[PDB]
Amino acid sequence: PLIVPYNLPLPGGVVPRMLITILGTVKPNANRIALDFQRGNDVAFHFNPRFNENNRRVIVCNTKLDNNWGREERQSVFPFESGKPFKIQVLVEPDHFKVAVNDAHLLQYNHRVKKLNEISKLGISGDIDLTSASYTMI
Ligand SMILES: CC(=O)N(c1cccc(C(=O)O)c1)[C@@H]1O[C@H](CO)[C@@H](O[C@@H]2O[C@H](CO)[C@H](O)[C@H](O)[C@H]2O)[C@H](O)[C@H]1O
Repeated sequence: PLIVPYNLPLPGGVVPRMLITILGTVKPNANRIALDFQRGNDVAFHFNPRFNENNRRVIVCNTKLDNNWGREERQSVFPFESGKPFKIQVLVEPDHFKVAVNDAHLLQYNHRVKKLNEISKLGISGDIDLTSASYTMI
């Protein structure tokens, strides 16, 4: 297994057709999960399942530029479950990140950070046991 928070280098940055696969298990009584695709200090794509935001489960997605969070994009489909194993697949497409969880399409996130070559690492954090994190080309 992998220590969380975990950094996955993305050598040479992201490109369309790159597929990131993450396997893990949500801890009991989880509060949050986060994926942070980073361009230096900036967060090109933040994907943040929140298990209890005012008694609602929601995924928040956003971008952080110069330490400022932008406009949140929120999705109430919520495919994660405390205590249970999951698979996240993030496919880089030309104009968005496309995310599927447990083989079902979840959401798309339009590229705000357009220098995809410079998005050179992925941080994986939160209330999970992390089994594996890797990438391939499709
Ligand atoms: C205005 C306000 O209180 N918040 C906010 C900030 C930026 C964008 C929106 C929006 O589009 O509705 C709202 C809240 O600001 C906090 C602090 O930045 C947010 O929490 C942060 O959210 C980012 C992702 O956006 C990230 O997960 C941070 O880790 C987290 O602290 C909160 O969600 C906003 O409601």
